[PDB]
Amino acid sequence: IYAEPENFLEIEVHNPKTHIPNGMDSKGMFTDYEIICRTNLPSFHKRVSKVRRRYSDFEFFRKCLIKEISMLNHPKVMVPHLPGKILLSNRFSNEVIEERRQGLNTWMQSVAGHPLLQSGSKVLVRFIEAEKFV
Repeated sequence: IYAEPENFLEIEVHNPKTHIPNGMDSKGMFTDYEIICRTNLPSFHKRVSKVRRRYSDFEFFRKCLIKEISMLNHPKVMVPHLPGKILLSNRFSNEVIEERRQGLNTWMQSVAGHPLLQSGSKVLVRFIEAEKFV
């Protein structure tokens, strides 16, 4: 049992999976991604967290993050926009899920790697740790 003297946070978005909600027909068909994170920062409640999130979850999370940022008196810090909305069709194709995944991975590492967010953002911890975000 050795604790890393330095604070750290490693995060990745991968392992995409497409689901059939009622298991019978395409109604509500959707793709979610797994966010895996390892950290020792005082804001977090466990070392390793593994959760799954939908793109709209990320979209919802971004609104929350941006608003929280404003309430913590940091009117000059900015959150990069997410990869982007996509047309229903190709939306479930391989190449599309892959590019969006890479986009989400990059976006997440950038957001979670920000000093101010790591120490003061409650929303960031919740997005990374809760079973369901909503």
